[PDB]
Amino acid sequence: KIDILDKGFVELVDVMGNDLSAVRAARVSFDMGKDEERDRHLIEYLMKHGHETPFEHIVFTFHVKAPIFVARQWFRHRIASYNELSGRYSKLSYEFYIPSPERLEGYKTTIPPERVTEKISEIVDKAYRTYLELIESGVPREVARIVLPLNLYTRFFWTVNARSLMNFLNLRADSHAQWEIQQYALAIARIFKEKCPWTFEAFLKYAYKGDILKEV
Amino acid sequence: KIDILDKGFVELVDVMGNDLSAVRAARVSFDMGKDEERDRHLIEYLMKHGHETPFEHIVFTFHVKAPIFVARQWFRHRIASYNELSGRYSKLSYEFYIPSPERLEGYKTTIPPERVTEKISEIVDKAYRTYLELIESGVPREVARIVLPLNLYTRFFWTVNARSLMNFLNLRADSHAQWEIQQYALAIARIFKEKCPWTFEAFLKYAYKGDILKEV
Amino acid sequence: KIDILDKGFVELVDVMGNDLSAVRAARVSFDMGKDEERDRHLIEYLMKHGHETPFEHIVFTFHVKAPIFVARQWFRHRIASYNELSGRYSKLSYEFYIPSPERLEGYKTTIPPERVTEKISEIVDKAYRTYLELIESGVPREVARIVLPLNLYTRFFWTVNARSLMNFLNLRADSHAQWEIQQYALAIARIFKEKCPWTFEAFLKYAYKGDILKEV
Amino acid sequence: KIDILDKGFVELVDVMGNDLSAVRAARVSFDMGKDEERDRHLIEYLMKHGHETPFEHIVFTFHVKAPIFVARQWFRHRIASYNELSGRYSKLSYEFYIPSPERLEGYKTTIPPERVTEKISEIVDKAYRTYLELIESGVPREVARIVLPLNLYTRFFWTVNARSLMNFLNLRADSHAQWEIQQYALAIARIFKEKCPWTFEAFLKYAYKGDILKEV
Ligand SMILES: Cc1cc2nc3c(=O)[nH]c(=O)nc-3n(C[C@H](O)[C@H](O)[C@H](O)COP(=O)(O)OP(=O)(O)OC[C@H]3O[C@@H](n4cnc5c(N)ncnc54)[C@H](O)[C@@H]3O)c2cc1C
Ligand SMILES: Cc1cc2nc3c(=O)[nH]c(=O)nc-3n(C[C@H](O)[C@H](O)[C@H](O)COP(=O)(O)OP(=O)(O)OC[C@H]3O[C@@H](n4cnc5c(N)ncnc54)[C@H](O)[C@@H]3O)c2cc1C
Ligand SMILES: Cc1cc2nc3c(=O)[nH]c(=O)nc-3n(C[C@H](O)[C@H](O)[C@H](O)COP(=O)(O)OP(=O)(O)OC[C@H]3O[C@@H](n4cnc5c(N)ncnc54)[C@H](O)[C@@H]3O)c2cc1C
Ligand SMILES: Cc1cc2nc3c(=O)[nH]c(=O)nc-3n(C[C@H](O)[C@H](O)[C@H](O)COP(=O)(O)OP(=O)(O)OC[C@H]3O[C@@H](n4cnc5c(N)ncnc54)[C@H](O)[C@@H]3O)c2cc1C
Ligand SMILES: Cc1cc2nc3c(=O)[nH]c(=O)nc-3n(C[C@H](O)[C@H](O)[C@H](O)CO)c2cc1C
Ligand SMILES: Cc1cc2nc3c(=O)[nH]c(=O)nc-3n(C[C@H](O)[C@H](O)[C@H](O)CO)c2cc1C
Ligand SMILES: Cc1cc2nc3c(=O)[nH]c(=O)nc-3n(C[C@H](O)[C@H](O)[C@H](O)CO)c2cc1C
Ligand SMILES: Cc1cc2nc3c(=O)[nH]c(=O)nc-3n(C[C@H](O)[C@H](O)[C@H](O)CO)c2cc1C
Ligand SMILES: O=c1ccn([C@H]2C[C@H](O)[C@@H](COS(=O)(=O)O)O2)c(=O)[nH]1
Ligand SMILES: O=c1ccn([C@H]2C[C@H](O)[C@@H](COS(=O)(=O)O)O2)c(=O)[nH]1
Ligand SMILES: O=c1ccn([C@H]2C[C@H](O)[C@@H](COS(=O)(=O)O)O2)c(=O)[nH]1
Ligand SMILES: O=c1ccn([C@H]2C[C@H](O)[C@@H](COS(=O)(=O)O)O2)c(=O)[nH]1
Repeated sequence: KIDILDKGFVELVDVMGNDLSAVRAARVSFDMGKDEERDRHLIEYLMKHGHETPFEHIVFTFHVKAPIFVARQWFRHRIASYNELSGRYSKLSYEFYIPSPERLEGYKTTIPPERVTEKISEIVDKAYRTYLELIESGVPREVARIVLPLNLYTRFFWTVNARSLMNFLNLRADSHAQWEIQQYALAIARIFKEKCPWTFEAFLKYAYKGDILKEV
Repeated sequence: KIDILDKGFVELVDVMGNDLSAVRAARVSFDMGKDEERDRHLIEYLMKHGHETPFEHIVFTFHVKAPIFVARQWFRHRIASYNELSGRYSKLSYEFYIPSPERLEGYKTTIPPERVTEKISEIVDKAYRTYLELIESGVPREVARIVLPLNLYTRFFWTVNARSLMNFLNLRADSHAQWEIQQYALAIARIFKEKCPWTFEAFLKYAYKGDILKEV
Repeated sequence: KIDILDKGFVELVDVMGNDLSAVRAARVSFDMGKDEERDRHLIEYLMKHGHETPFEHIVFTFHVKAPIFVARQWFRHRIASYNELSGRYSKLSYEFYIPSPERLEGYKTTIPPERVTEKISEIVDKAYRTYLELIESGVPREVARIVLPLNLYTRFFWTVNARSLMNFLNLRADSHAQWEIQQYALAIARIFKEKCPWTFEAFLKYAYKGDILKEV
Repeated sequence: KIDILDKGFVELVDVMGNDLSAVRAARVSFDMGKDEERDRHLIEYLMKHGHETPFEHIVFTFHVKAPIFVARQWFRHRIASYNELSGRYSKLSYEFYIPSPERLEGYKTTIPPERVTEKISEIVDKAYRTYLELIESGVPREVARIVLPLNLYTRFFWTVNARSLMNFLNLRADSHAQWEIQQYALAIARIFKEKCPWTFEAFLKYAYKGDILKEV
């Protein structure tokens, strides 16, 4: 479990396989016996020559807590499975992403960073109070919730194979992606590296297209 | 172009094929010649016996304007293509879905429907004014936008084949789906029926799983 | 490992999760604690009301040995991952599916079933001898192999989630599917039932569309 | 319609959109008005920076006649739609790919190229005669067909968007792909270039990974 932003997290729930799962699929192997030099070279060969289907046989399930504006970017990754909390069927919790003053580093703002912080807190507080007043007046939850801002936290389970995960890292562990999702992608990368060190290193060396994971 | 909700729309931008596209794919036909009785029966046979791959050769592109809370449900349909306006790269417009008083029919509310309406307007107005104040103070748009509520309108192009479209109609043209997306699904159905009448009628008769399209 | 046909097999290589994986994803649960009555009812509710995305969080990897004509049907299942032996990069083994005389039960043939059996053996033997003569004359393997018949055995790893697996069972564990792939689908079903008994029983009761698994 | 190999073909059956379809989707444009300089630069920007989702809004349907060994490679492309002739439900035609003597250029063979050619013809003739004898004895077609070699011609309709098509060209219009499928990929490229010249040129310049289309 890795903490992200002020109240977010990424947690690994389950994993199928490891580096050897890709090697075994690539060879269609009967062997369930590790030979680092040979297996590692095959992983590098596959990665450097674009043969990534074998990495689809490694699968992760994560539990993620993130603001809706981050989730909407994340859920654009179609080659994966999602299940998310419903604001139709339950009351949504009072939890919002409030950027730290540091979030505005490099931006000259005509009001102080601390005042930006508090103005965001103020509007989310008003919006949640309206949500609650609507709920408490008998407005159905599926309608009441529409006044809640995009920095509201949500949670989801994400099941994804290592190939689609690498695509996600190319796009999201990268400076062009929004900073907030970058932070999530760094945590995803860290877990991927822990479970699949040979694949991760080969990925970085041969296939990774982004500009942050080689710098951290 | 069909108007939906207070400010939304669905518009057909382009289409490839028609009922005969499915028949020709099913037969792997060299013929590019219509025989209603024969072609229509083949469509019904395919539909009633679950052989839906031939309908994937009919493709639509729609332009949709809908609130974000509707779009987030819609974008869960992974077997399709989407491109959506960015709140990272442009200023988002002042346009929100405000439910009509009629939206609360059947719900006894402890405040009048008209007061629910105005309370929703009030909070979206405050949130947008905060968004603008943040933008105008030099806060990057990608951060400023997080205070905007889920009833903010967005727009997207949606490219989808008739098989995935039929899945969308099963799930969204149905009473269990949120009323707001139901309204969009009715418009999608109407366009589908216009362009593919034989497939649509066969769908309704043999494969449609929902409970509204047989009643309208 | 389950033997299929004369020389085929299905073997489970790895699995992620079990019945509880779907329940936990459906609830977006922090709990990693089994409550049969409650969890089983949720599985049945999901299955009977068409909410099958939670079953995507259960994943299998199988190693399959089957004739090419069976593999070509199987590989039409796009929502899954495959890696297969290459006849471009290695010599293919002398192993063919020869139907038993029993395979023709119900068919009056103008030559005896045993003679059908031997005529199939004879032609595959001639084709393989030609393949070998071409290989041994320096014809590249990728070209030599084109003379080999469709009953040649191949092997592949198949990674598939429980939702796509259930689709596969609907279509292939069914009398309309070719008998030879039916036999494979029965083995897949047996493994699925072993690992996911609650999901399998709910599937049979509420969602399974075929006509053999309720009869065996 | 483009002839391929000795008896194969690729034919465009239908297309949705053109270069402007991608531009319009990328901008979520209301405009249905061409501005070459501006639209072409946007296409290049998208292509060079990996933003390829807009090209998914361009869709093709092809009719392809190819040998089974080519089709089995082609059908590995999961992000597309296929419908193919059935050897379960109809008699398969006597049509086989026979390599020309030129196919063996660069390979020293211990029998003459012309003799390789005739040995392939001989075995396919024997296999087809066996197929026919089995059919004519009352063996079901789905069983009789298993003796037919992989160079048997088949036909299919293929519906694919420009993004998946570009992936197909990266992998198949390339020297590592089997020569026979390369020839098909060259024809696909030619049609793609005809219908989408700006996208094709941008693809070649910025995203194409193979080593033949820049040389022809
Ligand atoms: C910096 C940045 C800015 C962005 N800006 C915008 C924006 O302004 N508007 C917007 O709408 N989106 C935007 N996106 C989202 C982007 O367009 C993709 O939806 C997202 O990056 C997921 O990428 P993907 O399609 O590769 O992932 P997945 O959907 O997981 O697809 C994985 C791979 O499968 C293939 N694939 C899956 N489905 C299909 C298909 N139907 N056809 C062809 N290939 C398929 C592709 O090879 C793809 O790479 C942005 C993303 C980034 C990183
Ligand atoms: C009434 C209702 C309530 C809902 N409540 C919730 C909720 O509380 N939480 C929540 O997160 N979502 C919820 N959803 C969304 C739902 O779980 C699906 O994401 C959505 O309905 C799209 O369905 P789909 O997967 O069939 O569509 P698509 O993603 O377009 O898939 C089309 C078909 O392709 C197949 N498919 C595609 N990808 C895969 C894959 N990876 N594995 C296996 N098969 C695949 C399936 O056969 C699927 O039917 C709800 C939907 C409805 C209609
Ligand atoms: C009895 C029988 C006879 C058959 N005869 C023929 C034949 O004569 N010719 C022939 O070519 N094939 C034939 N097939 C194969 C059949 O057309 C399908 O390719 C196969 O059954 C796989 O089904 P699927 O598409 O549901 O599986 P998958 O490809 O695994 O798809 C799973 C689900 O995802 C969705 N999905 C995936 N991709 C797409 C997409 N691109 N668009 C929309 N939805 C998508 C659908 O909801 C689908 O049900 C036959 C199959 C059977 C069982
Ligand atoms: C030279 C060469 C040699 C080959 N040798 C072999 C071999 O020996 N054995 C063998 O079995 N195959 C072999 N193949 C086939 C290869 O492994 C792929 O199946 C094929 O090239 C299609 O590529 P694709 O997966 O990118 O295409 P598609 O299946 O069309 O996928 C398009 C894109 O969508 C994404 N995608 C789709 N589905 C998934 C998923 N489930 N998970 C993650 N991402 C997904 C990926 O981004 C992918 O690039 C070979 C191919 C080539 C070109
Ligand atoms: C997806 C995939 C693609 C492959 N592509 C090639 C290839 O282009 N050339 C090759 O000689 N072997 C290929 N192989 C076989 C094998 O991995 C490789 O030849 C050697 O193992 C490298 O040591 C491939 C295997 C797989 C699973
Ligand atoms: C996807 C698909 C599935 C088919 N399934 C069957 C089948 O189960 N049985 C059959 O006799 N013909 C099948 N056919 C062939 C054909 O459509 C059908 O036999 C007749 O055309 C019905 O008039 C199929 C064709 C396609 C494209
Ligand atoms: C994919 C999915 C779909 C759901 N659909 C519904 C629904 O249509 N109605 C509902 O009341 N709850 C729905 N729920 C919530 C929940 O599973 C259900 O209300 C109760 O748990 C049943 O006991 C859904 C949950 C998921 C994960
Ligand atoms: C899929 C997609 C990705 C985009 N990515 C970026 C980006 O990384 N940076 C950016 O400034 N604009 C991006 N844009 C917006 C726009 O195309 C671009 O800023 C200008 O139009 C370039 O002239 C993107 C648009 C789309 C549809
Ligand atoms: O960095 C980005 C920018 C946009 N998008 C997608 C997500 C959503 O469907 C749409 C608008 O996203 S927004 O730009 O973050 O508002 O485009 C992303 O997925 N990532
Ligand atoms: O009717 C529904 C309910 C939920 N969902 C999906 C959309 C979103 O990813 C998540 C939460 O949606 S919400 O319930 O409308 O808040 O679940 C849907 O797609 N449709
Ligand atoms: O039962 C069937 C019949 C056909 N097919 C697909 C497989 C192949 O791509 C094509 C022809 O298959 S054959 O009918 O077994 O020759 O259609 C299947 O996938 N299953
Ligand atoms: O060039 C290649 C080599 C292999 N394959 C796939 C196709 C088939 O499912 C399997 C074996 O193909 S074969 O090598 O052409 O026999 O791997 C390809 O798709 N392309």
